Amino acid sequence: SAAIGLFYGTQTGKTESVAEIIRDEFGNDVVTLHDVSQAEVTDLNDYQYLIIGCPTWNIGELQSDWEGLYSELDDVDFNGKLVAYFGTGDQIGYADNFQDAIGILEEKISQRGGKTVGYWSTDGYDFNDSKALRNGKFVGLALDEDNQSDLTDDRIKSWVAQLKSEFGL
Ligand SMILES: Cc1cc2nc3c(=O)[nH]c(=O)nc-3n(C[C@H](O)[C@H](O)[C@H](O)COP(=O)(O)O)c2cc1C
Ligand SMILES: [Mg+2]
Ligand SMILES: [Mg+2]
Repeated sequence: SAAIGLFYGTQTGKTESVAEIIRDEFGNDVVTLHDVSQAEVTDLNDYQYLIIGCPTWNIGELQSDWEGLYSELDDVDFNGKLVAYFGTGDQIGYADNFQDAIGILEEKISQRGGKTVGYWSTDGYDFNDSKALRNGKFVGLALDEDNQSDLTDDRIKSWVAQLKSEFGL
């Protein structure tokens, strides 16, 4: 297996596009993409480094495929894993629930032993509240393809360099 498993869900394809750009930055032989619409929770056993990608849907909820797999996360352990998070979301239209999904996923995975890496500054976002907040930072990379698509590539580039260092790769 590759070093990093990137498990993403997507409804309108935006988080998947972001997943592909992250894979391109790390390299094809470093990151393997797993669409959680077809993944089994035991797939997570194949990796000591994880990237969890999830947009927030209506409203403050996990993307439907990730919602489906969320209950099964208790059937697997994350001891010794390093885990990063990214999501797409809409900070203008959903300012009270911006990036809730990655907050919800990290809460669970860290409770099951996964150590979170890749915290991200809230600088440059306009929102009211988020379940991804952790001591004034986002729990992971927050992208906004609806309102800030022109910032996405630079954000990913900066985050992956940061992440590579935190993973120790
Ligand atoms: C009706 C609906 C509800 C949404 N709710 C939220 C939300 O609660 N929080 C958020 O950050 N974004 C919300 N969004 C924005 C989406 O998360 C955003 O468009 C994202 O890029 C979609 O990712 P995907 O294409 O991978 O499914 C919502 C979008 C729609 C249309
Ligand atoms: Mg397997
Ligand atoms: Mg449970």
